[PDB]
Parts: sequence; C-alpha cells; structure tokens
Amino acid sequence: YFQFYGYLSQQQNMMQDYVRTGTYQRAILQNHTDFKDKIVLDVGCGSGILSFFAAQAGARKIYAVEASTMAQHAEVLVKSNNLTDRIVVIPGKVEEVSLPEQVDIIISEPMGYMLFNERMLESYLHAKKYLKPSGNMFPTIGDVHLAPFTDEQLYMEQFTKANFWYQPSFHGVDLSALRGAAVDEYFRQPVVDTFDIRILMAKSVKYTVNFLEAKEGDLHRIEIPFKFHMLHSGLVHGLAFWFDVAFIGSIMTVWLSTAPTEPLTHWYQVRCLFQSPLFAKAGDTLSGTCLLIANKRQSYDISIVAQVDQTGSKSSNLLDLKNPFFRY
Amino acid sequence: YFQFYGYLSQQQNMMQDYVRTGTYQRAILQNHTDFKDKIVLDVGCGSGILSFFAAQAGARKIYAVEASTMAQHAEVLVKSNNLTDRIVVIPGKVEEVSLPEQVDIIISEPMGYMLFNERMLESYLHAKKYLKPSGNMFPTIGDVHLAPFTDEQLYMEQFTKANFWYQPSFHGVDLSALRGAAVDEYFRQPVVDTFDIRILMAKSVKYTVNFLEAKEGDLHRIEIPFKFHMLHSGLVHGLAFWFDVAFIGSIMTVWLSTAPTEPLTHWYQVRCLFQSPLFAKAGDTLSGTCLLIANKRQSYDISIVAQVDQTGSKSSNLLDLKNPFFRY
Ligand SMILES: N=C(NCCCN(CCNC(=O)NCc1ccccc1)C[C@H]1O[C@@H](n2cnc3c(N)ncnc32)[C@H](O)[C@@H]1O)Nc1cccc(Br)c1
Ligand SMILES: N=C(NCCCN(CCNC(=O)NCc1ccccc1)C[C@H]1O[C@@H](n2cnc3c(N)ncnc32)[C@H](O)[C@@H]1O)Nc1cccc(Br)c1
Repeated sequence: YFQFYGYLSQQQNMMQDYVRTGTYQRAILQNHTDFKDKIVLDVGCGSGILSFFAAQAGARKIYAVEASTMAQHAEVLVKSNNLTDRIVVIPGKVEEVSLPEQVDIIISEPMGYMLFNERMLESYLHAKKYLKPSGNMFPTIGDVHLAPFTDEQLYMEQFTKANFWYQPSFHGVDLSALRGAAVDEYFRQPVVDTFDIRILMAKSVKYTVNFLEAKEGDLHRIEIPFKFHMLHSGLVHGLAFWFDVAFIGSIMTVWLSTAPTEPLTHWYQVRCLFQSPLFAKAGDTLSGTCLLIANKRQSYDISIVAQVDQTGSKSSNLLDLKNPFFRY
Repeated sequence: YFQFYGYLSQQQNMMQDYVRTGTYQRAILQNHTDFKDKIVLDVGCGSGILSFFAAQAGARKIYAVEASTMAQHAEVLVKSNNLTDRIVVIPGKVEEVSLPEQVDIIISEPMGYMLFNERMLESYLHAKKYLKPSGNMFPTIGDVHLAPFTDEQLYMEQFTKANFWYQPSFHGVDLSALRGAAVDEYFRQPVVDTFDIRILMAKSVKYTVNFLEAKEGDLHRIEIPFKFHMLHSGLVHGLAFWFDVAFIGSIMTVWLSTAPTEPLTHWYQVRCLFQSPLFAKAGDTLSGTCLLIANKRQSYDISIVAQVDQTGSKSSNLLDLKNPFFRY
C-alpha cells in the first residue's frame, strides 16, 4: 500500500478515469466559494491533483500529505506549476505528521472497491483532528448500495473453473478429492466487473456513512442489515455492491456514482456469490445481514447471510476482499 | 509468498504448463532406479505432485515440506491416493521443521523468473543439511543465459506509455515536468514475455549454478560478467535472460529449458532495457557485468553495465525484479 502507490503508472491509470477526475474538479470548482482564501488538507494526495484543484478555486494554503515516494513527484509538480508558497507537500502518514494550523476543509479520494477496501477511509476520518468546527469534508457522505442478482452464467463459471480438479489420472495422480475445495475457493472471491441492471431482482438497500460525524473505529466492524422486496421470480445467486459519494458544498451538492446505471469507472461494481442460490418469487422478502470485518491485510472479511422469509430457505458465504476476481 | 501459494487456482495455473509438469515426470521416472526404495525430500511441495512422481518411481518414504495452507490440500491428496504410509506432509518452512532421517534425494521446483526471482533456491540449498553424501538433487544444476537484443518497438513503447505526462493542461495542471521520471520508471521494469530469436545480436553467455555444491549465501550477490561477439550491426536496446535446469540422473540427464528456441513456458523470458541503446558493428565486442543483489522483498535488484570496447560508448540500468512488466 506504501510502495504500489509510489508508481506514476498507477497515478496515470487512476487519473485516466474521466468520471473520477472530472467529478472531483467539478465538485471543488462549482463550490469554489468554499475554498476561496481557505486552509485545506489533502489526505493521501498522490500526484497532488486535488491540491491543484483547491489552488484553482483560490485556496490560501493547502497541506498535501502523502505517505509514499509519490510525495517527491508531487513536490516536483508544485515547483513546476509555480505554487510552492500555496501547496505544502508533507511526506508521511497523516497519523504521524504535524500541521502548523487547523484547516477549513479536508479533501481526499479514499474510496476502494465496495468503498471500504484499502481502509483509507480510516485515515480520512483520522484527519478530522485537524478540522475546525466550521469545517467541511469533500467528499462529505458515502452511500453503499446492495441488491440481489440472478446470474446463472457467473455461478456456473465457478464450477467450470474447478473442473481441472476432476482428473482421476493427472500424470497418474487422482486430483478429484480437491475439486470441492477449489469450487469453494472460487466462491470466496468477490467478482469485480460491471453487469447490466436487468440482473437485479429487487431495489437496492442504502447504507450511509456521514464522514463529518463517523469515527475511525466505526469501520472496524460494519453491519448492514437488509430486507429486499423481490420484484422478479427466480434464483438469487448473490448480492451486488456499489457506492456513491456526495460533495455537499455551500453552492451545490455533486455526486460521484459507481452505480451500474451510470458510466463505468475503474471501481466497476462488486458481486459476492452465495455458496448456493436461493429460489424467490416476486412478492417474497429476502432478508439478512452483510457484515464487513476489517483485517490486518488493510482489507475486509465479508460475511453475507440471506433467507427468503416465506420458505425459510437460507444461504451464506464468507468472502475475502483481499483476493478479488477481476472478471472485466 | 506464504499466502499467494495457498491458492489452488495458482497450483492449477502452474500444473497446466505442460512442459513443466511433463519434464519433471520424465526426469524422475526415466531415472526411477534413483528413487526405488529411497528416502526423498520434496521442498515446497505445493499440491504434492513431485511427491507422487517420487512414489510412482518406487520411493520408500517421501517428506513433503510446504510452508503455506496448500499443505492441508496436499494431505487430502495423499489420503485420497492411498499413500499416507509413504508420503509424509510436513506443514512449515524447510528451515524450521524436523525430519526424523537424512535423505537420498531432494526434489523441488524452486525456479522464479530469471531463475532467481522469489529466492526459493535459498530454501532448496538450505535443505542440503538433510542430504546424505551419497545424495542427488533434482534439479541438479541451473544455467542462466544472457544475450543482447535489438528491439526498437519495445524501446519506443516505454516513451509512448509516458506521453500522458506531456500534458501542459490536464484539467489546468501542467504534468510535463514528471515525463522524464515516468519514462525512467518504465525502463526500470524487467519485461516478461517471449520474443523471436531474430532479435538476438550475439550468442548467449552461460552462468552455471551447481546446486550439489552452491551454498545459500552465494545467491545474496550474483555477479555475471559477459563479453559478447556481435554478429549483427545495429542498436542494442538491452539484455535478454532465460534459464535451463538439468536433472542429472544415473540413467539419463533431462533438461527443462525456458529458451526462446524451445516451446513457451509460463516462465516466458525476461528483457532488461538499457536507459539508452548502444550502436555496435558486427565484429565489435560488448562487455560488462550483470549484478543481482537479493532484497528484503524476496526479489533482486538487477544492475546492468555494458560498453562496446571499440567505441567506449557505455550504458547501464538498475531494474527491480519485484515490479515486472508482463507484456505477453
Ligand atoms: N483505490 C482508490 N483509492 C484509494 C486511495 C488511493 N490513494 C489516493 C491517491 N490520491 C490521488 O490519486 N489523488 C489525485 C486525484 C484524486 C481524485 C481525482 C483525480 C486525482 C491513497 C493515497 O494515500 C496514500 N496513503 C496511504 N495511507 C496513507 C496515510 N495513512 N497517510 C497518508 N497518505 C497515505 C497512498 O500512498 C496513496 O497515494 N481509488 C481507486 C481504486 C480503484 C479504481 C479507481 Br479509478 C480508483
Ligand atoms: N514460480 C515458480 N516457482 C517458484 C516456487 C513456487 N513454489 C513451488 C510449488 N511446488 C509445486 O508446485 N510443486 C508441484 C509441481 C512441481 C513441478 C511440476 C509439476 C508440479 C514454491 C512453494 O514453496 C513454498 N514455500 C515457500 N517458502 C518455503 C520454505 N522456506 N519452506 C517450505 N515451503 C516453502 C510455497 O508455499 C510454494 O508452495 N514456478 C513458476 C513461476 C512462474 C511460472 C511458472 Br509455470 C512456474
């Protein structure tokens, strides 16, 4: 996490998501009266682009904190765009460094897959110790959406991928006894890619984090109960996840959405299969709990439990977000 | 390294390289008199396949040591192929575990990209403390080959990939001052893929490690001097690397080659660009040194220095094998 982020090729890959770059620039500059003559903290600034957007909006002073060697590249951009007076790059972790001054506004891009992955939100919330009571954060809130999906093609792919392990004589070795463990491992990988909304079987449930109010420790254990009103009849193969963040400015509220009804981002969307699918009729209710537990690997364990109330038919899975399947 | 190797999907990907699996089975079974009634150590056994090949050749007892959770999957295959008496799976690092007995023969697949990557050879050599003076190792020796190449398409690609950083106004930001650092980072990535032998400008130099004699500490610092006799006139853009291992049995010597004149393996071949190319005439000599320094990340820093003796024109690079470009 503090070596992968030191690569310009990584910063270049992320800056080429036009929705990400354009949405941040629009959020900041449409709300430019919220930056004019203010003090700004940029948390995990990377190449420094958000610090430049703050400068474009007339900020007085911007502290740009970056834990990786990307910080050295940022101080090169600040010197070459003639801004050393106004943008101060501070190499180090936002938890350990010193700021000479409290700030009017914190800006960051801390969203991983499914919003929480990489656990950079913990660092964004930690930075609030530097924020005046007056103060705002950009982004301001995050909504995670969950909905059940039906996708027999994706379900069956997990069996197909393991059918290597069926071989009773792979060079004289019987592999067959491991086929079930292989299936099982594939099912524990969250699937990162996009899909058509035609697969959703119910309207999404929304879980909101208010970054103005939430505290670092809220994200160690995230509990998301759901009740879906099934709009279609068939097999539910798992839950689909996406997120939206809102930049709530004085002038305007700007949304960055990773929803499958919006243009593609490099966040795609994430699907977690159940170990075995549930039959539900239109009219039935599908209820359960999604639990995200933060792990030492800077990711989450995802526990999902769902039952159809009308039948009592129940399914679950425990997925490792450290190990996604990038199907796109 | 002790989590990535715990995945069946990784074991499955490696077992599907037909040259790798077929070559190991042929080496062991053509030399079956070297295993018949013997004691065998399988170092980093993975799924356990080499332990089964030892059993196929009549070994008496095989200790199969594996540091990852793949060990639990191996004990499932041993029980299901009816071999618990003959193959003993030992979960843990070959450096820390106990064997009740010295062995006639050590078998392993410890070769990373460019042979040394992942530094598993250090563990293979460490295991020799368990080997009788009688004893053999499979594989027995490794040859690394280096040769100079000419590939203007690959050279120019490194500039093209960085031309994102030329933008004087990326959303009002001048990126141009970082273009040189970006070029530079691309040039420090070893290129993993295959190429036509038509690009080689001289016959390869061979550096041999004799695993029977070499000691763990020989691989901390590997020094490979070279003198090439240029067979073609043009720009030399860098050095190409590949390796061969030999299974030197009583009955036969079997070769596993990753050479560009042999069928493709999932080792491909590796090319390191010079920061700037050297002009050489057919008849000139290209001399220098390739130095591999082992790092904390279980990989190597690659320093390359070359000059054309006839002109004194000199080039270098320092590459990080932890960060390859997978161009295939
Ligand atoms: N993965 C994403 N974001 C998570 C954060 C990534 N990164 C944001 C980079 N910032 C930028 O690009 N800013 C420029 C930008 C932003 C938005 C639009 C345009 C440009 C986090 C940054 O914090 C750094 N750091 C880590 N821990 C820290 C600590 N404790 N203290 C201080 N710094 C710390 C770490 O080195 C790194 O530089 N985005 C993502 C993922 C998938 C797809 C897509 Br497209 C986007
Ligand atoms: N990358 C390669 N090899 C490097 C070694 C990988 N692996 C070989 C797996 N072994 C097998 O597949 N064996 C089966 C096999 C072998 C050959 C042919 C067919 C099947 C090393 C194994 O040691 C384990 N371990 C690590 N440190 C250890 C320590 N100190 N002590 C004990 N175990 C330790 C670690 O968990 C892991 O299981 N091969 C590779 C690379 C690119 C392309 C291709 Br195709 C192949």
